[PDB]
Amino acid sequence: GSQILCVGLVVLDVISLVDKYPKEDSEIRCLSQRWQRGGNASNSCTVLSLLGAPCAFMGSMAPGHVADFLVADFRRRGVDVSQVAWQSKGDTPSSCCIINNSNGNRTIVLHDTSLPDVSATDFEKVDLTQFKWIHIEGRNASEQVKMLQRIDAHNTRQPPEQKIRVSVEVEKPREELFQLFGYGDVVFVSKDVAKHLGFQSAEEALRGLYGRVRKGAVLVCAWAEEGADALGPDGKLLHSDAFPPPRVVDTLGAGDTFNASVIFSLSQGRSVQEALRFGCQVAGKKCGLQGFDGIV
Amino acid sequence: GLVPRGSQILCVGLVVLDVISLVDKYPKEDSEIRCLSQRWQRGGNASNSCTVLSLLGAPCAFMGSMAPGHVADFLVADFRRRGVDVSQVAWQSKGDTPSSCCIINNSNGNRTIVLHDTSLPDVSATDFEKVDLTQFKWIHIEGRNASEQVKMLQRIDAHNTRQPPEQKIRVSVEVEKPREELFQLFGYGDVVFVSKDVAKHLGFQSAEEALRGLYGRVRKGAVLVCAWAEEGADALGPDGKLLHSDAFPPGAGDTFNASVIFSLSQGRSVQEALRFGCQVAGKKCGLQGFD
Ligand SMILES: CCc1nn(-c2ccccc2)c2cc(N3C[C@H]4CNC[C@H]4C3)ccc12
Repeated sequence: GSQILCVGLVVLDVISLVDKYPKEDSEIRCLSQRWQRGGNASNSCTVLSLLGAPCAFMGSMAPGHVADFLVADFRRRGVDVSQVAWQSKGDTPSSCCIINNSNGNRTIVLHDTSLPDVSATDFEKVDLTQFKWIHIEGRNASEQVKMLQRIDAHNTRQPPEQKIRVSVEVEKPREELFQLFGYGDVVFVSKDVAKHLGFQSAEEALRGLYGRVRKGAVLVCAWAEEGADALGPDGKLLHSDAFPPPRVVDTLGAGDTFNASVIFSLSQGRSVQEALRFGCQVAGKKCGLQGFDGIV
Repeated sequence: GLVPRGSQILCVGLVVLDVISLVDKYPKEDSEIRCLSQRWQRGGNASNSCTVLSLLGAPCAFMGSMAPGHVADFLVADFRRRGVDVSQVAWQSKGDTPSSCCIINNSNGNRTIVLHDTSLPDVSATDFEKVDLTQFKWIHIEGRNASEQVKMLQRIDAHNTRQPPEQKIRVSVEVEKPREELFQLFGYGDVVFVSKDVAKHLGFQSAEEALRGLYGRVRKGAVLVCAWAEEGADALGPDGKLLHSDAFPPGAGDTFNASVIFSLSQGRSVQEALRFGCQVAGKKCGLQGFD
């Protein structure tokens, strides 16, 4: 098993770069424009790829010129798309992204297109033998849990040296998702989810939510410019300072870059401290750049 | 393919891709939200007029700048969806094909606009030097880069000099932005459209004010035209008689300019053209798109 698989969304991001966020009802002129292959699982694949780890994306896509663009980009990055759950109903999602060039704040107006999510069925049709690691962007709970149990099963029939590592991201404050909290060896929970659950810091969210996780799991929580924290089975809290760049110019997919990096690091044998640290280092570098290119 | 001589109406100006999102409420900086709906539309003045002229049944051509890429590809396919001849486009090796982003608030109607970047070079007098003119009966110019467009109008003038009256090319000019550089364009064209927004900025409070105030700026023999929303539209020619037409309540300005051009190009009178202009732009306003 040599590849890392990420399961979630792909999206066409239509980006405008402005030097100040527009006031309601006003009209600004943008500095520059570009398109980008977005979506969480999609972004992660880009980062894993640029870091040298063979990987594969799996999510829904409607055939057309949009998809043509996205696939071209995938392949230009060496991301295996063979596992894509093609469709006929709905369109491929897109979004308008305003990025504030004076602090890299990014505002996203998303357009979901009814596109049916990957289902337990779809996943059942996948050859788990190719994959050292599988990461799942929490969207359709019920059905995703099903996929998770399938991987455990497969694991219960393997040497502890041939099991598939599983990470899970609960990014949205949404009750259906808290079941995911859940499975996997590594669980990512967003700052946004932690506040909405009443918590006002990472160590606090970490102490509050550790109870929900599979025995032996590592819970991970990033907190933007305050760094990231983690907490595992020994009860010892781990921390890493951020690596802010001098000028923050674009934070679109900062958290995806963080997630990808921590996975990469852990999948390469490194410790949780080290992975946490590396997570912060790559995310920091991305935020000082437009897009993904220059991080390596 | 073969365009028959003196058969087409040419429009020179901007094309742009508008991404249009309808939202519950204006988003706060650094949020992520779901729009109610989202739409990609071809926009720009010369671009919209072409669409209108096609639907009216005129052969017509667009001339503007684009850059190779997926935005142009959409723009080009949409141009063709509407029967527009796209073969005089000025392709550019530098810059971005214009793209604009518009947010419309469902619970208040307000429009927030992120306007396109400035990187793409406009069409130049030398770009335009390369065009063979015998194809066009009428040419219409969206005022943008004025000093360069004046050369283009001088070229058409030269062309016309050596031609029978019945193979002269009619010329119309459109000044929609309050930008001083544009006002020199008033001096060119058989027909000059001025927008309400420009008249007001010059301090005129009505079409009739605008027409009387600015007619001294047009070449001898020209007709000056100004549409004023629900107040209808006026026109003033060489004889000094103000012509008028009321609105017909149900890109309307573009639907209006294009409709007037069509009617005059079909040989109707200015009065009949104001009227026609008013009917169509009425119909457009109670419609979604140009369909
Ligand atoms: C620890 C990883 C990381 N560093 N920086 C980081 C970036 C710049 C300076 C310092 C740290 C982040 C910023 C993020 N975002 C999410 C929000 C959406 N836009 C504004 C917020 C920033 C997310 C993760 C990280």
